[PDB]
Amino acid sequence: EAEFNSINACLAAADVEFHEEDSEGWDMDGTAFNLRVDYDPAAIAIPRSTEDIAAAVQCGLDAGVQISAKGGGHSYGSYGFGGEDGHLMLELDRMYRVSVDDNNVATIQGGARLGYTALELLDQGNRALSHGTCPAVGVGGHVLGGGYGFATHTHGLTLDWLIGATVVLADASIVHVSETENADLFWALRGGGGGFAIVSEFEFNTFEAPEIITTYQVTTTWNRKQHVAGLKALQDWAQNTMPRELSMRLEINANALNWEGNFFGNAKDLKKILQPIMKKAGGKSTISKLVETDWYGQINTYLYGADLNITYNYDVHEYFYANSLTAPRLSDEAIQAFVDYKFDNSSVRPGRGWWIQWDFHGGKNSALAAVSNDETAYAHRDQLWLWQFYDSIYDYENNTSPYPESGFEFMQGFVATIEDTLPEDRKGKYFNYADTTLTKEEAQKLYWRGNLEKLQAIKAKYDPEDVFGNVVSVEPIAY
Ligand SMILES: *Cc1cc2c(nc3c(=O)[nH]c(=O)nc-3n2C[C@H](O)[C@H](O)[C@H](O)COP(=O)(O)OP(=O)(O)OC[C@H]2O[C@@H](n3cnc4c(N)ncnc43)[C@H](O)[C@@H]2O)c(*)c1C
Ligand SMILES: O=C1N[C@H](CO)[C@@H](O[C@@H]2O[C@H](CO)[C@@H](O)[C@H](O)[C@H]2O)[C@H](O)[C@H]1O
Ligand SMILES: *[C@@H]1O[C@H](CO)[C@@H](O)[C@H](O)[C@H]1NC(C)=O
Ligand SMILES: *[C@@H]1O[C@H](CO)[C@@H](O)[C@H](O)[C@H]1NC(C)=O
Ligand SMILES: [Zn+2]
Ligand SMILES: [Zn+2]
Ligand SMILES: [Zn+2]
Ligand SMILES: [Zn+2]
Repeated sequence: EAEFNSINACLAAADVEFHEEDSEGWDMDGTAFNLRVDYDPAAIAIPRSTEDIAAAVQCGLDAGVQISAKGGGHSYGSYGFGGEDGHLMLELDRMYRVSVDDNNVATIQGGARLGYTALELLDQGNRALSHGTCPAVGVGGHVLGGGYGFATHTHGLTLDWLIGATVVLADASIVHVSETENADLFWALRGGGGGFAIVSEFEFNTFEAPEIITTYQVTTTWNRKQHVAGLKALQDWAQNTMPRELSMRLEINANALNWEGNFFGNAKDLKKILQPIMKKAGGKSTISKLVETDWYGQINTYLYGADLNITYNYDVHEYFYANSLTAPRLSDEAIQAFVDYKFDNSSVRPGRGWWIQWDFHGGKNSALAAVSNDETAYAHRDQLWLWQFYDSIYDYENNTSPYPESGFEFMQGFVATIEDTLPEDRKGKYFNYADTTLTKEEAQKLYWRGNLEKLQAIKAKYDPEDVFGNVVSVEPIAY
């Protein structure tokens, strides 16, 4: 029944399942992954079809509230909730069908997650897609922001494999999009973030699961000076040497700096590639992981304790503050400042912890960079580096200090070490690694840089009344 909620009444009338605010379902779906930014929705609809989504949207329109689609709910700013209280939430994780046709084209429902998807792709023709490491991530938010992982240097972003989708617009209409149909909306869905439309189904091209993948890890024992020289070497290497079939990211925390990634080939060939750079980077390191496995194998190497096959029964949480950054080749000042920050400004109380992922994002041999900033809404094709900053409170149930009041300064200063040295137009951030301290105006310019204005015009055309907007999303502004 729809006691005390006019939206639930509307959904009920349209035969659309919902969660009453007094139910356990509300507890599960209504609580964000990042408890530091949990929000209270106006209602939660649970669509099972494209029609249910449109019906849910109409009800949102009737109520005069904004509507937020939630895929896997892994957004760092809880944008599946709209990034604030009061939105109608459309929990889509009950819509996770994955079907691969004879052309190796995969149809994936808007609420499917990476783990489940990867399993289906493997089971249905031994296919694969380029995506992140977390099995819980929703395919939806992932592809709308890009989709970065250990296959990006070789196969680009998750969105570079998107060829079409079935979506529901702000006015509840249902349309099809592709490079030849509503091409402007399609462009926007490929990197534009949330708020353009609600995707009921995605259409992906796929590549055959590689017969062999060699995962690896290099452990360094570098001091301050060695960190600087190492990164400089790694940088020249990333731009002029690093092979297409090799991905890499640096795991960085208070006491370590490790290189890790996947290689689409054999261990012997990989060792021949790693040795020269390890030497160029000044030695003081060794290979701590080197194993040949298969697609399924590489996937299960980066789960970090997470269940692999996740659908609609998900109740995992964390309490943290994240940040990100994209940038071109760095000068000695940036690298030197970054290192000094780790060595002199990264002390945290017990119960608190941090890490940074230094991603070999662009470069000459990166497939990601083989696509121009004009080809999709993704606007960082010209950036060599991508970073993720993660500040977390492990014992949040007992103590969250310095949060919610403060704490942001730590990672913000960390980002600043590199960002402050860049020309305004080159400063950027990755929407999938959202920084919640940004204003809608700051966020738009950083997440979409050069493509912002075009995205705003497209947004103006497809959602002029910003029905699907969240707190930092592209706004409806016509040229
Ligand atoms: C928690 C978590 C996040 C991760 C992880 N690993 C990642 C990785 O290896 N690479 C990445 O590139 N990103 C990783 N992320 C970061 C982000 O969590 C993801 O990239 C996605 O943004 C998360 O997607 P999802 O879980 O679906 O997020 P929601 O918060 O539900 O919504 C995000 C956002 O976009 C909209 N949206 C989602 N789904 C749809 C559909 N079907 N249609 C329209 N819009 C959709 C939301 O409304 C919102 O704006 C690893 C971990 C553990
Ligand atoms: O984008 C990402 N995001 C997630 C976080 O949302 C990262 O996970 C973390 O990766 C860390 C190691 O880099 C682990 O120690 C930690 O437990 C684990 O949760 C993951 O490695 C990375 O791919
Ligand atoms: C994943 O879960 C779904 C539904 O619970 C199930 O149908 C599927 O077989 C599972 N995948 C596995 C474990 O192969
Ligand atoms: C970092 O620490 C140094 C001393 O170790 C201090 O001088 C500096 O102000 C700190 N930087 C910031 C802005 O936190
Ligand atoms: Zn009731
Ligand atoms: Zn409420
Ligand atoms: Zn090669
Ligand atoms: Zn300077």
